[PDB]
Amino acid sequence: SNAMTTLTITRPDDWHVHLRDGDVLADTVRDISRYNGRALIMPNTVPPVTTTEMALAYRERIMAAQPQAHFEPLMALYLTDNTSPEEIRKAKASGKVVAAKLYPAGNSDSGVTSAKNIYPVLQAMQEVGMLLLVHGEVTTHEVDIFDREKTFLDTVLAPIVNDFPQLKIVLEHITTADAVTFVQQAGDNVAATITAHHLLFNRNHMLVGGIRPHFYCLPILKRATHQHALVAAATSGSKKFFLGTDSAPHAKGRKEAACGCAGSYTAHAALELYAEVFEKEGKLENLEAFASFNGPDFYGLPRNQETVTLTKQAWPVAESMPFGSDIVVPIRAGENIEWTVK
Amino acid sequence: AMTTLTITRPDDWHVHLRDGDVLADTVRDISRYNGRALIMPNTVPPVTTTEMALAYRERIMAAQHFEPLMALYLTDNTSPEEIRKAKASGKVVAAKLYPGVTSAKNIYPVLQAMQEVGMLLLVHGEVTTHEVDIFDREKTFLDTVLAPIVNDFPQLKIVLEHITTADAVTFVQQAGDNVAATITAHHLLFNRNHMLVGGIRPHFYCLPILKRATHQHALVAAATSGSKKFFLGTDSAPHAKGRKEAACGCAGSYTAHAALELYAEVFEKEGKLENLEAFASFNGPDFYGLPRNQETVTLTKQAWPVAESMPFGSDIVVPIRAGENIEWTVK
Ligand SMILES: [Cl-]
Ligand SMILES: [Zn+2]
Ligand SMILES: [Zn+2]
Ligand SMILES: [Zn+2]
Ligand SMILES: [Zn+2]
Repeated sequence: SNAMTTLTITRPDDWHVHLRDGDVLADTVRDISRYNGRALIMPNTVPPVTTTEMALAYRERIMAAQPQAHFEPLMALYLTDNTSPEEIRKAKASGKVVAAKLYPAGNSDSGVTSAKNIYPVLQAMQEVGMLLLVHGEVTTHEVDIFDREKTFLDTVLAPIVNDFPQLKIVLEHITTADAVTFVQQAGDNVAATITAHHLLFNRNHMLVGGIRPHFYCLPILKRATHQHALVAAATSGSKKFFLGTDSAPHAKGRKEAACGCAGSYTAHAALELYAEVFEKEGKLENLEAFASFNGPDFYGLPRNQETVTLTKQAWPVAESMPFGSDIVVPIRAGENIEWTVK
Repeated sequence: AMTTLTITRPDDWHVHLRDGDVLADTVRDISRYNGRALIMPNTVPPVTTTEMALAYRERIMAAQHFEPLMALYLTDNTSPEEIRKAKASGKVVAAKLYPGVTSAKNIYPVLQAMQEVGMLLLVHGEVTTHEVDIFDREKTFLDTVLAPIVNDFPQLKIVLEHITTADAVTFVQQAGDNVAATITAHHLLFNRNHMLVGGIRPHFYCLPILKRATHQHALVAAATSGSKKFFLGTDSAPHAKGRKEAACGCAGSYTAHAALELYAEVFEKEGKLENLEAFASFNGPDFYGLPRNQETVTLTKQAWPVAESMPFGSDIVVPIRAGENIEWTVK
C-alpha cells in the first residue's frame, strides 16, 4: 500500500521470547532490542534456567551481545518437580527475575509432571509477587494435539486459579476461543499473551498445498474460527491481553528435517506484523494498549516513556537471515511486510 | 510366531509409480506380489489421453506376471470422445477427477460417456476452497460435489479414493451399489498425532491429510469388516527425501515396499486375518467387474527391519517404518 501515514505510540515490550544462547545470541538480541524497551526471556535453554544464578549469568550474556541502549531483558525461571520455594524467593530478591514458567511434562522432558508437586512453590510466588507463566497444554498420549489446550484449561489451570486467587497468572500464547473465554471469565489475576503468528495464520497456512514447517510451533496453529476469536481479543485492547511474540528460532536444517523442531521466528518484524492485524481490523487506536500498556500494568512495572513511530511502508523480507553460523527462515520470508517501526 | 496364511493373490487399486528413472524402483516394489495395480495418472505431464496411457503402460511392463491397469486424468478440455477411445483399448479402466476439473458441471458430457461405456470414475474427494479448513475438505467434497454426481449418474461406478473420515465411511455404506472406496495402509496405522506430536514429520504428510484417531478407528472397522464396499488401495506416493524435508514439502507417503505386510499387522491386531483376502483380493476386482486372481500368496509371521532409505532413481526415498520392523512377509 505505501500510504506513508504515521502513528506514534509509546515504546512497546515483548512479554514472551526465546533468544537461545551462544553463537546465535548476537542475532537474536539485535532483533529483539531494535525497538522494545524490555523483553521477557523464556528459560528453556539447554540446560534450562532452573536457578537464580543461571538466570543472572544468561542475562549477562544477553547484555554482552550488545543490545540497543534502551533495552532491558527480564528473566524467568523454569519450574521443575524439584524446585524449592527457596529458589523463588532468591530469584525475586535479585530484581531481574520477574516470573516462573510452568512447562508440563510426562525419557519425557524436564518440567512439572504434577501441578500438586509445586504447590509450595506457587505459594511462595504468590507471597513475593512473582508471576506464573503457563504453557497451557497437557501431554497425555490419549489427547489429540489440537485438543491439548482446551483439556489443560479444565484439568490443570482451573484448579490452580481456584487455589491461588492472589497469584498473577499469565496464560501464554493462547490459541483457542476456549482460552479467550477462560481468561475473560477468570478474575483480575489472570491475563494472557497473544503471538503475531496465531493472529495472522491458522493451520491451513501450515498444511494446504504443501507442508510448511516454518509455520510449525507449539501450541499448534488451530482452525480459522479460533484465529478469529484471538483477533477479536487482541484488537479489543482489553487489559487482559498483551503482546508476547513467542518468537522461537531454529536453524533451517533443524526445521526442514524428518522430525522438524517447533518454533516460528517473528522477532525480525513483530510489531510491524501486529500493526497489519490491527489495521486490517480498523483498530489501530488499540495497538498501543496491547503493545505498550497492558503487559507492564499486569506485571506491575512502569510503562516506557519514549515513543516509536510506525510508518505504512512495504518492504521485502529476505529468504533467510543470519543465525550464528547458520541461517533462520523468518515469517514472511520472500514476501512483504506492510509497516516499518523505528 | 511363524504362523502361515495362504490367500488369493491381491491387487493394489490406487498407486503412484511416477515415471522415468524412478520407475525401476517403484515397479519392483509394486510387482513383488500384486497380480494387478491401478496406475494413477498424475505424472508430469498428466496422462490425459489414451495414447499417453498406453505408452506409460508399456514402460511399466518394460521395467519388469504383473498387469498394470491405467486411468486417465480428467480436465475441463477432456472430450467424451477420449473416454470412448480409452475404454476401447481394453487397458484403461477408469478416469480420475482431481478438483484438473474447475467445475463438475463442465465434465457432465464426459461422465455420461463414462457411464455408457462402463469406465469407473475415481474421485480424489477434496474441495480446494480457501475458506475451508484442511481437515474439513473431504466432508465438504462429499456434500457439494460427490452427492450431486451420484444422484445424476446412478449407473456410473464411482470409487471414492483413499477415504479418511467416518463421514466418508458412512456415505459409502449408505450410497448405492455403484459407490465404493479404497483405504490406504497409512490412514489405518496412523492419525494426525503421528505427524505433529513431538516434532513435525513430513514423511507422514499426505493428501488427504491424516485425521483424528476417532476417524482412524472408523477406517479400521471398515477395512477389517471385509464389506464389499471397501478394498485395498495403498496410494503409495513416493517423493525424494529432499522434496519432503523442505520449506514446502510435497504430499505423499511411501508404503509400496511393504503394503500388504502393513495391512496384515492391522488385520492381525484386530483379530481378523481371515478378512484380509476379501479386502485385498476379492472386493476390488468384483467392483471393477474384473476376474479374481487364480494364484495364491503366503503370508508368514516373521519380522524384518526396514532400511532408513531406499533408492529412488538417482535420489532416495524414506519409506514408512524406516528404521523399524515390519511383522509379516508376503510371497
Ligand atoms: Cl485503524
Ligand atoms: Zn510455550
Ligand atoms: Zn515459548
Ligand atoms: Zn488422491
Ligand atoms: Zn493418489
